[PDB]
Amino acid sequence: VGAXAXVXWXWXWXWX
Amino acid sequence: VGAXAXVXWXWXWXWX
Repeated sequence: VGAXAXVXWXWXWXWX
Repeated sequence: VGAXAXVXWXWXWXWX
């Protein structure tokens, strides 16, 4: 949960 | 996977 790759802000799922 | 809370760099599991 956070920034980077996975879920959150950044890349992957959630907000880009 | 990344920075923030969860697994990676930052808080939670992995590297602090």
